[PDB]
Amino acid sequence: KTGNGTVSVGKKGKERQIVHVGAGEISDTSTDAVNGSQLHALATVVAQNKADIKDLDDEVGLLGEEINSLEGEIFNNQDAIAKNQADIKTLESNVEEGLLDLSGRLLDQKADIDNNINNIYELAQQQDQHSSDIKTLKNNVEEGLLDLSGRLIDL
Amino acid sequence: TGNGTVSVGKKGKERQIVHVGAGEISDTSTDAVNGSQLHALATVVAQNKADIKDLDDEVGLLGEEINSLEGEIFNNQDAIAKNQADIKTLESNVEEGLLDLSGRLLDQKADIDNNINNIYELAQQQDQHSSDIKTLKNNVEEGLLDLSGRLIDLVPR
Amino acid sequence: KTGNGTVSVGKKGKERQIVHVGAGEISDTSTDAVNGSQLHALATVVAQNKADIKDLDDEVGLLGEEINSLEGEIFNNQDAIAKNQADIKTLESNVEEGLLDLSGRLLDQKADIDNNINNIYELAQQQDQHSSDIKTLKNNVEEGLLDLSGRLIDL
Ligand SMILES: [Cl-]
Ligand SMILES: [Cl-]
Ligand SMILES: [Cl-]
Ligand SMILES: [Cl-]
Ligand SMILES: [Zn+2]
Ligand SMILES: [Zn+2]
Repeated sequence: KTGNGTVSVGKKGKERQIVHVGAGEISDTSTDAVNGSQLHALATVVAQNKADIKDLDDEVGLLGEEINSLEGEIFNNQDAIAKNQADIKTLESNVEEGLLDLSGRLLDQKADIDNNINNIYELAQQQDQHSSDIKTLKNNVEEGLLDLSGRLIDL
Repeated sequence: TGNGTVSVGKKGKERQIVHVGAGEISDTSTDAVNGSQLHALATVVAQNKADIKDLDDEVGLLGEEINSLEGEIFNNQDAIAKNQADIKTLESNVEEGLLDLSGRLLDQKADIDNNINNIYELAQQQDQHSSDIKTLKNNVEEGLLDLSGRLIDLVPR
Repeated sequence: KTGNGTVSVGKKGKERQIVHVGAGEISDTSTDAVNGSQLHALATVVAQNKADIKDLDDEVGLLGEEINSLEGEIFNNQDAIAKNQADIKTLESNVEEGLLDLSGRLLDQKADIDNNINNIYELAQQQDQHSSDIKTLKNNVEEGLLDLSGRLIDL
């Protein structure tokens, strides 16, 4: 067997195929030759591993895009929340201011209701002193007129 | 075995080529290769296959995590919309409750100010009645006194 | 060499390389020997698949971290949303309590104003009667005085 470290089936630039080769053992100790059908079988797996890596890559890109979409929506939630927070605060201000000035107009109106009840009391006093001054006057015109009348009939 | 090919057998009676030393594995190698070299590669391809299947599972779990998040985000959207709507409902209840009270409070404003025009009309009509009583009692005293003074009739000196 | 199931190019421990082997047919029926550049081409693809699987594992690991950080924004939004739910119900009750209290004040002012109307009316009726009593008393003492002197010039 030619060449003493090597068995040659041609020369550089004039290579030969080796044909009618039985398939060899495929193991970590095999020193059998390998034929093309054995490389083909392996290449079929590799192709399938490659097609599968491509499908996973497409999947992983879309997952990443969905995560970014979800992030966009979390941030719209945040804005909406801040806006509700702000509208609560302005609605807080508008409640007490409005009730504050409803309460100021209640106190002004009680002040003049209290003044009106005072005047009604005072008017009611001097209205009863009048009902007496008018009946003591009425009695003393009667007494007086008929005392004078009495000194007329004395004649 | 011409000068295109070399044959170790025939169809149906192929032969294994045995005691083959490992050949150079490079992009110009014209060496035969042996079965432990193909074995070495096939082990890597097995490992890659196994690793793709682990990776697939992780991708599957990630997808389930993402849909969990989506579900919570949707719950946040709902509650936010319920808050948004309670706030408008409260804002419209507060406008109608203040305006109804400010309306009853200004119908009182007006009816009280009419009571003050009436207390002023009573107070100075009552102040004429006081001076009418005085000038009435004065003219009574003055009119009886001058009748009594018409005793001049009966005057035994 | 030939041992009828095998062709030998060496022996155990003194195996030889076959050289100047032209590329065999790669196909599922092929009985061509394969050479080193044919296995090298395939291993190149296996290396790329291995590189791709690692990159993808790294990408999938960053998305897992991304997802985790978003979880934390979601639970913060839930805190904020809950705070807002409380503040709104707290504000609802303050608004109800505040406008109920102001309503009480307005009814007790309405009470003392229609009493003021009842009393201002009563005063006016008692006051227009005084206008009655003062004018009749006037022309009743006018009538009394002028008949006493009507009779006292009868002398
Ligand atoms: Cl959210
Ligand atoms: Cl692979
Ligand atoms: Cl909210
Ligand atoms: Cl009043
Ligand atoms: Zn990508
Ligand atoms: Zn064998």
